Amino acid sequence: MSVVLPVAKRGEDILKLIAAPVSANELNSNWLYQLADAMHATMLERNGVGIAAPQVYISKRVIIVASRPNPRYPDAPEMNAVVMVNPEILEFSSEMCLGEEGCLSVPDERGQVERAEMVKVKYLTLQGEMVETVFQGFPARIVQHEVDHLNGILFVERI
Amino acid sequence: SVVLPVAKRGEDILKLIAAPVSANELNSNWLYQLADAMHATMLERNGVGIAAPQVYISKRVIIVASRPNPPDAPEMNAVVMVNPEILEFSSEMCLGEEGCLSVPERGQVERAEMVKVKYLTLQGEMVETVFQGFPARIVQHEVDHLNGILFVER
Amino acid sequence: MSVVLPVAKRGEDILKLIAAPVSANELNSNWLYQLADAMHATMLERNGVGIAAPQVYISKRVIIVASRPNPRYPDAPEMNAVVMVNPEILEFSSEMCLGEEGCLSVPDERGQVERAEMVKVKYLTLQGEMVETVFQGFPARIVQHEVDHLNGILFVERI
Amino acid sequence: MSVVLPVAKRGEDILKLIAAPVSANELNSNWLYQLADAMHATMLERNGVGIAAPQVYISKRVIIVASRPNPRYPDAPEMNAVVMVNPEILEFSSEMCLGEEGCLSVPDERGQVERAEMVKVKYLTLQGEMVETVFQGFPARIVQHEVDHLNGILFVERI
Ligand SMILES: [Zn+2]
Ligand SMILES: [Zn+2]
Ligand SMILES: [Zn+2]
Repeated sequence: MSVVLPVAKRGEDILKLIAAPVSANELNSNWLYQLADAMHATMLERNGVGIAAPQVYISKRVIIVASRPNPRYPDAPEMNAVVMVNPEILEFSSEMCLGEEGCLSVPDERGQVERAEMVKVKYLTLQGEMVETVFQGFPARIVQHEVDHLNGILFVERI
Repeated sequence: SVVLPVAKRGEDILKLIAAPVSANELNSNWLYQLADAMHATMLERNGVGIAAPQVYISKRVIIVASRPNPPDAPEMNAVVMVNPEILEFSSEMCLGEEGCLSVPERGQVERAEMVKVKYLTLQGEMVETVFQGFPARIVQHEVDHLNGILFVER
Repeated sequence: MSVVLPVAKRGEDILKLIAAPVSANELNSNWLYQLADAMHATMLERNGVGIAAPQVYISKRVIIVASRPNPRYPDAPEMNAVVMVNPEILEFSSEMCLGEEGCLSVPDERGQVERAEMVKVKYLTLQGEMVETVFQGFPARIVQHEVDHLNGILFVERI
Repeated sequence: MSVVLPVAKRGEDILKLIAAPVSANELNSNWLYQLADAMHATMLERNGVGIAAPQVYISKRVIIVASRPNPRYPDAPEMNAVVMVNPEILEFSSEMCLGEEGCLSVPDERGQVERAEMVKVKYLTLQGEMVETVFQGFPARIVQHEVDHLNGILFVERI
């Protein structure tokens, strides 16, 4: 009972959908905790700094932001990993930043992507509490990347 | 137990080829939980079957659960199938009314009266089982869900 | 433009008082705006996530709540800073969270405090408009910590 | 711009504190001019001849000495109000005098109080220049009164 989930690859239509919002019934359910645990375990196995439910064939509005320094991003901040339910980006900075991005859904193809340096973001926790919070720099970039998956968008469509 | 949201005709999730449940997923609490939620979702909605894509999960899991409902269908023990594969359809055909939780509009469908299906239990054991009649129509209905086919298209 | 004020320390008896309410005539006064400006610059210059008037020798019910990742609090969530005049917590949740805390007034001693996970607060803006806001998590800890300062309580008294 | 600060009253603990010295950062700051201006407006609203920051819930070493003839003090000299930052009394005359005193912080209790008739005093101006001046008589009495306030002493304790 510890699971790493298959990841969908660019080409497969599931990555182009608009994921459905998580419902009230799902909040604070073993179902949702287990979904989240699996996504989490999937992200770690691979070395990812975020992941989105659509990438593991779950067409639902859940993401994880989980920046940490590794060989790929030695400047990456430490943060406690944050599972966002039904996240909305409330505001983008007009101030831009150029970032190095890869995705598990776009294998052997990375690149440079322009992102807002700051985002203000509303989400629900896994227990179901309304939360609003602002991200800066690389975690902001991670939030824009995984929200993009939720609206059917891969990072290569922003280059 | 959780009652999950259900996708309606029009929604593109329902038109996909669902991905196979992989080996590491077999006998995982991820999977038991996925199935548990599909089951509660089905019972609460008076469905006689359900498929993972109906609840936003593009994985090859179906439940087949014929019983008299508000319909008058024969009662079976519900059976959960992982990566079901129909190895034989009969040429003999039955025609019946079909509804669908994703098509809230009824219609008449030509279905094989007999199917023989191979599947994995939640644990991961291969089972081959033959169905006749209305349970056989449920099997064919839900496998259509896994291949992006809604019952109106027949 | 702005000013970094001296800050009182554990043992100094100003920290032990009940701060006086800001009166009606002080509302929307340049006095008050200037007090708030000085308090805010003081907090930022010292990597504070909150501040209370009594810390800067002003025995008045004014606090700033400004959660932010910084060297004193590396994993703290970021909010827009909010200045509260006569804050009043009308509702503490029964749900308690436990976190590490520090005050600019209690140097080299951090510690573990039990705080309500949710608080609902009614306060007056600097202009004098009444507002009600619910806070969760670490921002709800800063709110409870700063109001504690306004009633003569340091966080060390709450282990 | 016009503000009258509330005044603390005998029995409230702000008035028992030793006020903290005003810091180098505060000198020649709009913070400090505004503080001084609100103390000045508060003294005048009541016809007072001096005032001390602690009376307006500000535990800081600022006083105003502002003698002017009155129904209460006819024959009290004319002087430009003088704002004193971090004042210290360097010398008291042994030459005692007995004056009538009252205090906004001590309502319906006035009385007769023994003061040194001459005081030599150093202070900083609001721009932060070191000054050293001598007061005789009633202005000398006002300085001793407001300095007492800085060291947590009300005139009735001198009886
Ligand atoms: Zn991605
Ligand atoms: Zn159906
Ligand atoms: Zn006095």
